[PDB]
Amino acid sequence: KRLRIGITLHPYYSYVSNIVGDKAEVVPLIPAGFNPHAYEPRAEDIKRIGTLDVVVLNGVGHDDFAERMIASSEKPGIPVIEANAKVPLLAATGMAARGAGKVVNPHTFLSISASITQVNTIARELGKLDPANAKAYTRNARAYAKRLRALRADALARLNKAPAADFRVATIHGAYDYLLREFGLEVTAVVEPAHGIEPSPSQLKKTIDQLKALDVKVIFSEIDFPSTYVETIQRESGVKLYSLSHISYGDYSAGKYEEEMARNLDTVVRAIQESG
Ligand SMILES: [Mn+2]
Ligand SMILES: [Mn+2]
Ligand SMILES: [Mn+2]
Ligand SMILES: [Mn+2]
Ligand SMILES: [Mn+2]
Ligand SMILES: [Mn+2]
Ligand SMILES: [Mn+2]
Ligand SMILES: [Mn+2]
Ligand SMILES: [Mn+2]
Ligand SMILES: [Mn+2]
Ligand SMILES: [Mn+2]
Ligand SMILES: [Mn+2]
Repeated sequence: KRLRIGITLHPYYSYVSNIVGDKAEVVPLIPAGFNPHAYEPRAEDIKRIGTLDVVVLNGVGHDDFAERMIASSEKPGIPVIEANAKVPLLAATGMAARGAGKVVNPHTFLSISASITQVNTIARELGKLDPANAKAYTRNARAYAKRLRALRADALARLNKAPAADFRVATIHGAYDYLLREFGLEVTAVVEPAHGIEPSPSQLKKTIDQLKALDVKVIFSEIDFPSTYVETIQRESGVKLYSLSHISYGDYSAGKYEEEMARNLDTVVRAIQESG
C-alpha cells in the first residue's frame, strides 16, 4: 500500500492523477516522448506491469499494445479498468476496408463530456479496489469534472456566431470527431485512410480532389507527431490550416489534459471566428 495504477496514454495520466492526488501512484506503461501509434511492446515496460495493482485502459482501440504487454507480463490476470465502458462510441471509418470495414473511433479522450464519463468510471472502479480512498476519489473526480465543464463553457463563450452552413472541416488524423461534436460540427473528411496510416500518393490526390469538390474550408493537422504531406494539401487545395493536439507528446502531468484541451477548443473557436 499505496495503489500502483498503470496508464497507457497521456490523457489517462491526467484523469487518474486528478482522481487520486497523493492517495496512489500513477505509473505510465510506455515512455514519455514515445508515439503511441508507433509503439511496439518492449520487455523493459512489460517488466514493470508486475509492480502494478490495476491498469487503466482506453480499451476501444487506442492501446491494444497494453493488452499484449499485460498478457506477456508476470500479472496477466491483473485487474483492468475499461475507462470507456459507459462512453457512447462514434463509428468513424476505417481501419481501411480489406482489414476491418467500419470500426469505432477510439479518441473518446478528446471529448470533454466523454472525458467526464471516463473520469467517473475510473474513480468508481478505483473506489472498489481502494475502499478507504473511495470518498476522496469521488470528491476529486467531481471537482475535476467541474473544471473540465468550465474549460468548454469559457471557450464557447468566445464564439459570437455559430458556423455557417457551408463551413466544412477536415482533419489529417481521425482524432477530433468527438471534440468537434462539442460544437455541433461534423468532420467532412479524414486524410489518413485508417488510424495512424499514411495515405498513398493516389489516396492523397483523391482526398485533395474531394476537399476541392466539397468546398472544405479548414483542415486540422497534428502538433504532436506532424506529417510530411500537409504542406502538399496546402499547396494543392487552398484550404486554411489549423493544428490540434492529440495529447500524446512530451512529459506526463496532471495538468496536461486540461492545458492542451483548452488550446484545442480555442483553436476550433479561432477557425470558426476566422470563417466570418
Ligand atoms: Mn490500497
Ligand atoms: Mn476493474
Ligand atoms: Mn482535482
Ligand atoms: Mn479513426
Ligand atoms: Mn490517434
Ligand atoms: Mn454533429
Ligand atoms: Mn464529426
Ligand atoms: Mn477514410
Ligand atoms: Mn504520401
Ligand atoms: Mn474534383
Ligand atoms: Mn499533420
Ligand atoms: Mn506531474
